[PDB]
Amino acid sequence: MSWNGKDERKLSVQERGFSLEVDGRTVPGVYWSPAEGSSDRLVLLGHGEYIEQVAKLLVGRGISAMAIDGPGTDVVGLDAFPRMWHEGGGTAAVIADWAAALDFIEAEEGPRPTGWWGLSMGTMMGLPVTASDKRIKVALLGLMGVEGVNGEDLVRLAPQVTCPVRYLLQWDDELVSLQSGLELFGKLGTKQKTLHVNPGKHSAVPTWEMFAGTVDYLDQRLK
Amino acid sequence: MSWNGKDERKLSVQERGFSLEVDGRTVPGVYWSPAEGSSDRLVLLGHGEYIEQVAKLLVGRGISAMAIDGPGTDVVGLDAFPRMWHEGGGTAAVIADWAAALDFIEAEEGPRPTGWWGLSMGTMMGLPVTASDKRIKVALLGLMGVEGVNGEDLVRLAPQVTCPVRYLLQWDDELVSLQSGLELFGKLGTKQKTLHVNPGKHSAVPTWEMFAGTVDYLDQRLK
Ligand SMILES: [Zn+2]
Ligand SMILES: [Zn+2]
Ligand SMILES: [Zn+2]
Ligand SMILES: [Zn+2]
Ligand SMILES: [Zn+2]
Ligand SMILES: [Zn+2]
Repeated sequence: MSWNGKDERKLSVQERGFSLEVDGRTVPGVYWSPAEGSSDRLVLLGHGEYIEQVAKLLVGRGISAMAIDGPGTDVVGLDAFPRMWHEGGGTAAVIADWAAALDFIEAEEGPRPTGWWGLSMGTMMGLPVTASDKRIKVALLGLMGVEGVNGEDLVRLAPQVTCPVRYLLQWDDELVSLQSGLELFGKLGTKQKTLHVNPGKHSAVPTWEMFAGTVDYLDQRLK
Repeated sequence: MSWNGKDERKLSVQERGFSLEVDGRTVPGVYWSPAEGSSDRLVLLGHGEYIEQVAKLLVGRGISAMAIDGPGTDVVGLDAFPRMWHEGGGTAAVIADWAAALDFIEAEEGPRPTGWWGLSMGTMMGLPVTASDKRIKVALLGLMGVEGVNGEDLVRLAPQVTCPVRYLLQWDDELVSLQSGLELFGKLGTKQKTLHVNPGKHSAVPTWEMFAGTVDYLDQRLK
């Protein structure tokens, strides 16, 4: 667990690389925070570019963001993805890696109210992370269903997600059928869950939904 | 077509009754507007109490509201409702009555950018009205599907709804199955449609969704 690295102080958004060694694996990460001076909240960003865009907007609201790379045109739509996921340690390794990353950030920066943001592979990772780590106080999830590569893990752990959730689906998602996505949303344990569905393909979440929408939701709900 | 009636000037929200004679029927209405002094937008409120609550919030944003009574524990869940609807002239009469009501308000108050708000019977009426009257620039609809008493009319006219739409459904709605609701949302012609689904029964739309959510949506989208 150590920093490096690394980026500047002016624009207003600082960026610092870090790296972890967990259960045999080397796990690269990035931390985004305000240039000056302090930030009282944190969001973990799961992905498989839009994550840097979301991180910039969050920092603008006083919210730091952190991302590690996972077992990764969406990566989840590639024929080789299943083997990529299994060779990366699957859901167990993801849980472990994210727990170690958050431990590191809390030691270095102070424990803060923490949320999750992540779609597609970001939900393959985020739904198990939020189920497993009760430091996650709110989650934005989406673009994922029960026929995913770790569908069994998601079905098993969905009932253990007990914090507030906003879930996004795409009506015409060519990678995740609407019914498979509905089924996973249904299995989420929390009563404080809302589902937003928009027309279009997997990559076509409306930008006002992906950006303003998710950022306002986390800003309001993360306390 | 004539006013009466009638309510006051202070609180900040004025209320004026009116009455219409349309195709043989007598149609009662209400108009809500700011006490002082002018209002540049209008929303039509369809229902089968929450409508007065929504009207108050809209007026607070500078938006007038108007409601007429339709062919009406939700009325749509009563065994006698189908006969009530047919005896009231069904969808044709609803279209006619709403067109005449809006004509009246535009003559008396000036034509303004106009939206629709209405759930359940408010969507049985609102989806055909919005399809038929292109003065409707945005619609909030919900709690209704293709197995409704006028399901055939809704399926037929949904493709002709071409303005922006936010649609609400309740996951555990005992009057409208989630699949029947999904099916109707799918048939809406507009590409600028979004579906919000929340847990719970027919009467249990979260208040932040029903009030702040719908009011912010109309305020932003009605131009
Ligand atoms: Zn990346
Ligand atoms: Zn695609
Ligand atoms: Zn949304
Ligand atoms: Zn009434
Ligand atoms: Zn009920
Ligand atoms: Zn909503």
